[PDB]
This record gives sequence, structure tokens and C-alpha cells, in this order.
Amino acid sequence: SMTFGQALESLKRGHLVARKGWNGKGMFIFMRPEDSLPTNMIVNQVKSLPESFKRWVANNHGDSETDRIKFTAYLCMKAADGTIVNGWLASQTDMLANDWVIVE
Amino acid sequence: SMTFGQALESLKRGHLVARKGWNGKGMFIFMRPEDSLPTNMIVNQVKSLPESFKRWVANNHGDSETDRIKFTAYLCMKAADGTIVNGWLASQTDMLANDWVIVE
Amino acid sequence: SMTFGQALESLKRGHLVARKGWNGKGMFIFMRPEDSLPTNMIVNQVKSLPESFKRWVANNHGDSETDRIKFTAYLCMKAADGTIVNGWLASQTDMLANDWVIVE
Amino acid sequence: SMTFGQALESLKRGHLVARKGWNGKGMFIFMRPEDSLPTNMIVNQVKSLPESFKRWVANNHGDSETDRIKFTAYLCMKAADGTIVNGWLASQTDMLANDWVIVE
Ligand SMILES: Nc1nc2c(ncn2[C@@H]2O[C@@H]3COP(=O)(O)O[C@H]4[C@@H](O)[C@H](n5cnc6c(=O)[nH]c(N)nc65)O[C@@H]4COP(=O)(O)O[C@H]3[C@H]2O)c(=O)[nH]1
Ligand SMILES: Nc1nc2c(ncn2[C@@H]2O[C@@H]3COP(=O)(O)O[C@H]4[C@@H](O)[C@H](n5cnc6c(=O)[nH]c(N)nc65)O[C@@H]4COP(=O)(O)O[C@H]3[C@H]2O)c(=O)[nH]1
Repeated sequence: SMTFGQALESLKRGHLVARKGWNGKGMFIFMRPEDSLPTNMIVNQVKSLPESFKRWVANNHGDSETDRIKFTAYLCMKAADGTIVNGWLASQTDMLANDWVIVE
Repeated sequence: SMTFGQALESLKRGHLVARKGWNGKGMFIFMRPEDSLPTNMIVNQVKSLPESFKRWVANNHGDSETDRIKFTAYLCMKAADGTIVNGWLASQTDMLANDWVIVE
Repeated sequence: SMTFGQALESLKRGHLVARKGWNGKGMFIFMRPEDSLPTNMIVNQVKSLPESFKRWVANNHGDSETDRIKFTAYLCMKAADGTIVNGWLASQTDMLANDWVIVE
Repeated sequence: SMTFGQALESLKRGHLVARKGWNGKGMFIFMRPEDSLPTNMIVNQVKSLPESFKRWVANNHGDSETDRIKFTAYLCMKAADGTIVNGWLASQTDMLANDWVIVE
């Protein structure tokens, strides 16, 4: 069994982790990596951003081929139902628990 | 000024919102949309997923051209420093505040 | 059939609320009220604070100044197991869902 | 120069911790301890609970049964403005950062 801090260090190394308290169900959390993207690609290609954000980027960067915007790493959950919940957050219980385990 | 609930309804409609308490700084939050992705593309194309997740998908879906996995909508923050924080979360203060405003 | 924003407005008015899927486990959330306490009370009376915090207050707030410290309102959950989780937080799913209901 | 996991272990041992960038504003987080309270006390004594919750306990827990209710440990923040934010939550950035420090 691990603390949440050990779970986090495992997540940073690319592993899948879970809490025993979740009682299996095929649930686990994982980390999606950071990347820095060109603003022109943000404006002209990226599907998964709302138009208001893309318009803001376009207004402040124009046609720049060199400007970039950093998208941070973040945690996600593969839920029991199979869906990926982007932006998983840790409850007080999760943060203080010592029942974390490695899934992969 | 708006409650967090009004801010959320604005976010669902694609707007950028902020709290006055943040004191400007060009900060705002926004919603990234939901999508359902083919598992073959998850395995063979998606860059922004860790290899452990991609290997799990490959082992359970193989070469399927029809299986899909849903990635939920989520909130993000465009921070003062210009970075996009994926998976923004609301503090108790944020949830209970009535100083939310529309940015765009 | 209530958004999270409407659930929050109901919580601010003292109700117990839940998402429909929680019914089987009987979970709900509620809001604990704000209060402002005098520094002497914090240092010498309040049991539910760690010694380091009481000590910080004593040394960074003379109780000779007449100062009070505000303890903010916050959300809590009555869990399936019957425990009270202080400091409940909303997942992306919870924030964007429209299946909230009033329990009382 | 501490991960969030090491910060959590220090919090569990009663310390006040912060991220380095918080120094200018003097913010820190701390853990409030768990306790178990008898139901009669919850219904008839505890001020810092809403009436609906006290009423729920009274009607879903006879105080004739000898039952106690556990109130979990949780994190809090001493904010820049000096207020105590009950139920502090960790952002993705906070969870993945390695700039945590012990304040006391
Ligand atoms: N709604 C939704 N769609 C998803 C999600 N994950 C993947 N997709 C879809 O899969 C496409 C390819 O993802 P990719 O290979 O990571 O290719 C991505 C990736 O390389 C990069 N990118 C965009 N946003 C981020 C981000 O927040 N973090 C990282 N690390 N890369 C990102 O930009 C490329 C193009 O992005 P898109 O045009 O959006 O193209 C995305 C998008 O249509 C998700 O969680 N939600
Ligand atoms: N560990 C733990 N114990 C709990 C909890 N809820 C109640 N108690 C216990 O019940 C006692 C009485 O609570 P109270 O009548 O609300 O009486 C409280 C309340 O009036 C006030 N107070 C302290 N902290 C807060 C806070 O964060 N918010 C509010 N609104 N009042 C607070 O100070 C009084 C004395 O506090 P204590 O000496 O701590 O005394 C508390 C504490 O021993 C909980 O969630 N966790």
C-alpha cells in the first residue's frame, strides 16, 4: 500500500494507480503529459478548444509561426464506466489515504 | 457579478469567465469540449496520453475500427503567466463566491 | 434535474443536496457556516486545530489586539459509510452534471 | 524543494507547509484532526453545522443507540488575507510541483 505522495511519484513516472477503497471496478488514474504548442496550430487546427479561446489566441498572436503556449500535465481518471474524466481531482480522503496501489 | 452557478452555465455555452477577486492579470477559465475517440486512433496516433494507457487500450481493443472511448468535457485555466492549466478545480471560495464575471 | 449551480444556491440556503446516482448509497453534501473567532479562543480553547497552527496564531497575533479570525464556510459530504468528509470537492463531472436533487 | 507527497507527510505530522511562491503573501496549509462525536452532541450541541444536517442526524440516528459519527481530517489554508479557508484543495499544479517547504 502507498500514500498519495508515493502514488503521485508513480504517476509522474507514467504508471496507472488506484485506491483499494475504490474496490476495483477497473478504475485507475493516470497522468497526461505537458506540451508546448505553436499558437498558429492552436488557432487553425486544434479541435479540442472552444472558439472563444482560439479567437483570443488569434487576436494576440496573429500568424506567428514561433509563439508557443504551454499546456500543463494533469491527472485523469479512467472511470468504471469506461469514460476518461479529464482533470481528476483528489479529495481530502484521497490525499490523506494510505491505500493507494499500482495498477500498471 | 455572478454566482459560480451562473459562471458554469456561461462556461457550458463557450464563454471565458473569471472572478473579480483574482484582480485581473489576464486570468480566465474555460471549458474544453467532450469527444468520443476511436480506440485505434488512441493507440496509434494520440500523442498526449501515456504509453501505459495506450498499451492498456491496445490490449483490450486490438485493431477495432469501431470501438470508442469518451473523453469528458473539463475546465481549464489560462493563467497569469500564460500557461494553460488543464483540469482547473474550484476551491471552496470559488464555489461559494458571487464575484464571477464574464471575460468573453 | 438541477444543475450544480442550482445545487450550490440550495446549499447556501441550508439544504442537503445530492446527485441522483448517490441515492443507493445515501450520500449527500451540505454547507457548514462561516464564523469569526477571537484569537485567544483559537489559541487557548479550540480543540480541532493542530498545535502548530495555534502556536502560529499566538505568535503572529497578540490577543491584546482585538482581532478575530474568519473561518470560511465550506462544503462537506455525509458519506456512504456514514462519515462526514470535511472539505468536499467537486469533480469536473459533478460541476457539469444536471442530475442534482434536494435531499432536505 | 519538497514534492507534494512529502508536504502531505509533513502535514500529517502536524506541520504548516507552503509552496515557495506563497512566501510573499504568507499563505500556508495545515491539517485539522479527525474526531468522532456522539450523535446527541451533534444534534444538541454543535454550533458549526446547518440545522438541516442536525435534523437529519436526529432522525436517522436515535441517540439511544450508542453511535458516534466520525468527522474526517482535512486540509485548510491560512490565506493571504488572513482568513482560514476550510477545505483546501490541491490544484493539478500544486499536486505536481516540487517547490513545497515547511513553514513550521
Ligand atoms: N475533446 C477531446 N479530444 C481529445 C482528447 N484527447 C485527444 N483528443 C482528440 O485527439 C486528437 C489528437 O490528439 P493528440 O495526438 O494528443 O494531438 C494533440 C496534441 O498533440 C496537442 N494538444 C492539444 N491540447 C493539448 C493539451 O492540453 N496537452 C497536450 N500535451 N497536448 C495537447 O494538439 C494535438 C491536436 O489536438 P486536437 O486538434 O484537439 O486533436 C486531438 C483531439 O481531436 C480529449 O481529452 N478531449
Ligand atoms: N475534529 C473535529 N471536531 C469537530 C468537528 N465539528 C465539531 N467538532 C468538535 O465539536 C466541538 C464543538 O463544535 P461547535 O459547537 O461547532 O464549537 C466550535 C465552533 O463554534 C467554533 N469553530 C471552530 N472552528 C470553526 C470553523 O472552522 N468554523 C466555524 N463556523 N466555527 C468554528 O469553535 C468552537 C469550538 O471548537 P472546538 O474547540 O474545536 O470544539 C468542537 C470540536 O471539538 C469537526 O469537523 N472536526
